[PDB]
Amino acid sequence: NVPHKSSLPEGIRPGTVLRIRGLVPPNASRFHVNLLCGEEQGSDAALHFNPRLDTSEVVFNSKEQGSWGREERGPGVPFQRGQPFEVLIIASDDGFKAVVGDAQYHHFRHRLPLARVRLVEVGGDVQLDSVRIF
Repeated sequence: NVPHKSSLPEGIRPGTVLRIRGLVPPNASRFHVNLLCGEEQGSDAALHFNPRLDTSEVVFNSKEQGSWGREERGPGVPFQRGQPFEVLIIASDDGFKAVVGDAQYHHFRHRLPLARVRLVEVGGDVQLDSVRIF
């Protein structure tokens, strides 16, 4: 329904956890979690995490200067229509580790420097219960 967009006054440092709890709606096609490097339209994306129910895949990518990078795909799709979910996106010096439910899902190594991130957005077909930056 209502998407999330918030600024990060301390950015994302190693040891920062983004926790997203919500529910994939019955009619979901896809939704996204972005870690962006600016407020402006078309800012670079250090992380684009994109569960796609319509095409049965979870895509990870980065975006620089308006261009999407190399797509990575996670193993299987740990999201289903109508079902609650919990995602941790955990930053370290080496990359982002996505935890879905009770299982480590995918390790997305940094393409852009982590220190560039200063916005998080969550949107698309998703009902959010809570978005927290720890």
